Amino acid sequence: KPLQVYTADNQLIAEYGGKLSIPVEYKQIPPNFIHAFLAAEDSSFFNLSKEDILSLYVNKIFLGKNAYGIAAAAKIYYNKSINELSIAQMAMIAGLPKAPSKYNPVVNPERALERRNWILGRMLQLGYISQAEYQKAVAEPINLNMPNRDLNNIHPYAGEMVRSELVKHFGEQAIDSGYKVYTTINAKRQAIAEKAVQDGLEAYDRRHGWRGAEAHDKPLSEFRAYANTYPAQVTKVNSSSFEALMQDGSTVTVQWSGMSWARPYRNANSVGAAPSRASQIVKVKDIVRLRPNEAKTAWSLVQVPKVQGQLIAINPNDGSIEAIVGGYNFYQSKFNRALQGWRQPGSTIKPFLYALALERGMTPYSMVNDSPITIGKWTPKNSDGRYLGMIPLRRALYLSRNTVSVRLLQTVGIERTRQLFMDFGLQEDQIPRNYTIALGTPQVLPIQMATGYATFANGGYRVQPHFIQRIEDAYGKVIYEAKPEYACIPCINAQYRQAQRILKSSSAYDMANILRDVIEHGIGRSDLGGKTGTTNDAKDAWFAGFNGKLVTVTWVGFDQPTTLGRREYGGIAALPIWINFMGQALQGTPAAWVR
Amino acid sequence: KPLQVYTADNQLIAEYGGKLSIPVEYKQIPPNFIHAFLAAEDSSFFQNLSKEDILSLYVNKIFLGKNAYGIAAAAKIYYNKSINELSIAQMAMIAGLPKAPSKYNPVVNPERALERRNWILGRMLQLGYISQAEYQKAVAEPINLNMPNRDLNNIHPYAGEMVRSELVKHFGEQAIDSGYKVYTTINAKRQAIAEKAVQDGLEAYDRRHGWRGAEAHDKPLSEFRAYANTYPAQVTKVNSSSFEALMQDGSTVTVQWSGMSWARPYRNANSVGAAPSRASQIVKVKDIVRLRPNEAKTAWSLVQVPKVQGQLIAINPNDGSIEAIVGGYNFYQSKFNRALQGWRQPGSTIKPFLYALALERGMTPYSMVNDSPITIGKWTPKNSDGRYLGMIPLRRALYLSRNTVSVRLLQTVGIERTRQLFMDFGLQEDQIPRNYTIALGTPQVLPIQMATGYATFANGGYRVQPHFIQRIEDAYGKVIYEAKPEYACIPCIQYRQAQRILKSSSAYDMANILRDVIEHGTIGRSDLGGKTGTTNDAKDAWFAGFNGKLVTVTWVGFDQPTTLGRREYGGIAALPIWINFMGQALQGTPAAWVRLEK
Ligand SMILES: *C(=O)[C@H]([C@@H](C)O)[C@H]1CC(SCCNC=N)=C(C(=O)O)N1
Ligand SMILES: *C(=O)[C@H]([C@@H](C)O)[C@H]1CC(SCCNC=N)=C(C(=O)O)N1
Repeated sequence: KPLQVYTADNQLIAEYGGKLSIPVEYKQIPPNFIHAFLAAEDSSFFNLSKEDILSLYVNKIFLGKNAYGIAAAAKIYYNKSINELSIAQMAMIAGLPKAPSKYNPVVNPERALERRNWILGRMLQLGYISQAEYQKAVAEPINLNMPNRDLNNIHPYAGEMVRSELVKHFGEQAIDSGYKVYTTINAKRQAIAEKAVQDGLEAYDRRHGWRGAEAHDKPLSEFRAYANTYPAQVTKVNSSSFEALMQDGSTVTVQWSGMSWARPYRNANSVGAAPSRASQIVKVKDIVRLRPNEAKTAWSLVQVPKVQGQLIAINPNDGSIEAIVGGYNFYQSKFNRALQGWRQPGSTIKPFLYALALERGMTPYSMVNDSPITIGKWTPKNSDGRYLGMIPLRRALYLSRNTVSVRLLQTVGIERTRQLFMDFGLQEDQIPRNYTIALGTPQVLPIQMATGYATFANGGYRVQPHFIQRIEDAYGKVIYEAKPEYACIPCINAQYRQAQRILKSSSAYDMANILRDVIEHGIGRSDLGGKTGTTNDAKDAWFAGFNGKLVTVTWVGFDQPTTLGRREYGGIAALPIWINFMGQALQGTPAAWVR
Repeated sequence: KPLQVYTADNQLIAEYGGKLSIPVEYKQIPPNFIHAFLAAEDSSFFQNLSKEDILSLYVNKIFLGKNAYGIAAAAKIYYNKSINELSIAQMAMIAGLPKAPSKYNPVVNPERALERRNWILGRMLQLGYISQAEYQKAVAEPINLNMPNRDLNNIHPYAGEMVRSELVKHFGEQAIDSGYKVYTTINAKRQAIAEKAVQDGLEAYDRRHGWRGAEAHDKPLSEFRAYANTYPAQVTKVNSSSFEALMQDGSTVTVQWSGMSWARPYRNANSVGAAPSRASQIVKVKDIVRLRPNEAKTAWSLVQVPKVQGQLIAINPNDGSIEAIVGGYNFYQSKFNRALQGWRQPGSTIKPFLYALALERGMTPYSMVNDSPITIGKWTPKNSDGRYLGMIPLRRALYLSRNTVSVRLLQTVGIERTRQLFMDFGLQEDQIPRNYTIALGTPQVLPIQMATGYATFANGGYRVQPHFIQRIEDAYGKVIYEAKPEYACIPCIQYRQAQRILKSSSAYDMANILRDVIEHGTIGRSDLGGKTGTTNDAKDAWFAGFNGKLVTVTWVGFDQPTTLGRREYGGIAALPIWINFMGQALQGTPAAWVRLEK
């Protein structure tokens, strides 16, 4: 009866176990277990009387860690049936009822063993166990063999998105429901996004160079495989090749072509010279990451990036989350950068403020002033330190001119913009009450940016991102069906709630065409528009783009902001991920621009 | 549907409420409450449209802390309200709980609870769910907890608590949530008698030992509880012959000289000071005192909550049914149950067991025994009075509690046979040493075990098990447990035969020795047997006694082993409680004595 997660293509991707109860008939209980409970307590005034009353609770008793009853405890703690438990394990379970958190083997192992051994000592005294049984049982370690009750190995960020969001809003009882959650996640598009982010971050990583082995003279057993990287121990180093021991005991050779890319990393802005020998890259006893080819006939030295990234893709008509990638790989941590990654948008915020200039009567052709500006003490300068004078609004956006954005902010007013940013999705207490908000200094989430860019793809409507299509109970009854706010109700036909208009149709179409011009003046599609973003000191690289059927926002940055390096702008780091995802997601679909 | 506790006459004495859920129709929900849940988190991705639709699925299930599952259970548990009676602030408070019911709990962390609630109220304002007028009112509003008590145990507190604590001790908190109906062996008439006998008995000792001063001085009056017909008061004015005191209801009373003239100061366990002549000698302003009213009211008197403790345990000798149980002076003073958990030395109350084993080996109440000095290795046991009686009958040695005779009998019987019998009534091997001191009543015992022991004399040599549950009924009235005890005599009541641990003649001869000790060595009844006990330096006062239908054990002493005083003995401290109880418990019952069989 777990919480089951499906993709929009009816594939089960995840299963989340809640409170567990596995009832057993009383005659199925090994004698030593009942004895371990009979000996858990000093005295009973209900010794054969406790036996009759134990029979009424043996299946309901809270045994910590979502375990209700003896069988669920055997399963949760040891992955064993009640038959498989040892004297020591039976006494460990028998000691938990009194205080399952104070006596828990997971949180208090010391306190737990004190309790277990005493019960064993009291089992010995009662004649329940032999002296030999007691001697082994007391000497036995914790032996916890806790199975994973969170099956999430297909599209990890999609599965976790469901679990984590349910738990945040409805608490842990949300899992205990046994519901089937049918998401808006497209499994093909999700598989594409996962591969694209992985490739994008590795491309960035390799050009920034080899940072050395992740560990030296440490046990290989202590490392784990992920993102098609396999831990290995270097055993032999040759002039052009090295030998490594895999986690299965097999010895592999990595030839020159497999490691030659390994120029040493110096900093974000510097790599050393191409390596002239294998000895400059690896040491014997080093823990490296290898990747095989499809045939497994050749191996290469690979590297997990230190840089991070994310992708979020939504339908601009209804806000359906089609694909979501929260980091390089889910094994690293459960942290989802699309939903929780607060970062500065920089220039990706500019189309929002320029669309507000269009609301006021300006056209993409209207002349704007790119001349020096000073407000109070602050002198907003341009990233190139140049001033272009009278230029068209569209050129000013394309070139991301800070003085123009600052001047546009005064002409349109701060509150009017803050309100629009709030309309676009953005958080009220995250949007400052100053002029820096024309530069993309407020913190945003990639999902908010996707939501805001949808206003351009949909004709000026505010959509709300959503991941649930429908929910069923365990019996098959549909208990929830998504009723999103639609930008275009007749577009579903190719139904009920109409989304609110946040921009004039003409402002949205004008902005969409500027972004299309911005994309075409750098794949084989004429229905895409997009905007790059780079924060100060290249701490962030963004790409926010779309067609009329899909909005995609990509981001690249370090979790602890450090520069990505000069040369690492939006169009260089984030855009290739977007291009790779968009090109494959929109492959063999007609042109879909704005209505 | 709570855990229900019943007396043997099918009357409800306790209700223990566990996990609570009061489901509601979604239309019955105030919109402001739904809005509070919408303002609880910054971002919803299921402007909070879809969360409102999904909320309905979880609204009656969400764990809200303190056994509350769903909104209505939370409104009841925290505020003793229905959802439609909650203020905007209280709605914001509950909506703050789902994320971390223990990190935001108003009981556990009131500052984190307040911070979270105000954030939610702030968001309700920003989102336009509440007007600034509503917001300003709501943030200034305090926590205002009004938590009802869901553990109802105000009739026979030690009886109700026995069930709750014992079910939790063996089965954990799931035992309370079961909703089972526990039909106990407790006799309500007798339980009521037991409570008063212990209270009267302890107040009698306490008084003889003098006024030890107010329980507190310059401490908040709201931190004290009324119990055992004693009400905490704050002394506000001290006159020459009287004193004024502030009661918890907010009223002020006057206690005249009559109600405080008794207050002789406690000097030590053996000394009481000079009778007071003025109020200042007894009380000071800001003192926290205990007062007692009357049958109606009119007059209040200065009373004293005893430092000394006691207990009473009454069991049926045929099947071990627990009829009456008092764990201390008052359960509201101490939750601790001394009958079940109070390990103490029995002293002379263990002697009848040893003397019964000597009768088992062929001696009679008349066999001559030597009360004379003895040395067992490096140990010389002495008689408490430092007197030696020479050659005397066994029964005189038992009545007078001759340690030297006890030691000689232990040599005749053997330590092992003695230890085996001690164990036959719940005594742990670990709790009984393999030495000659066991004859002097040195092992630590529980009153419940001594009661079980004395039932061997009352029943004719059989081993019975103390039991407090007759049957268990599920929430839907089905009998899910029926007690199957071991009966000493089956025709006497209907299946299990109890194991004989003592020869019929030994049990019967001991019973008559105990009857003699009670009729000539100290109630209008002749079917009674019993033995007093007084440990060294009077650290314990005991009285174990019976008739053929009821075995009662009473104990008096300080929880921290301290002398009851030179002059205090079992016969003076524990025996009067036993008397008061037995006389009243056995009223209108025909004579009931022990049966002999060859
Ligand atoms: C927007 O992202 C910023 C803006 C906040 O200053 C500018 C900077 C760049 S990159 C050009 C760097 N200057 C070279 N001398 C962009 C961009 O779109 O990435 N816009
Ligand atoms: C039993 O409790 C003890 C025995 C084990 O020593 C004796 C002592 C007394 S009191 C007699 C006065 N002694 C001091 N001079 C009793 C008793 O039961 O009261 N039995």
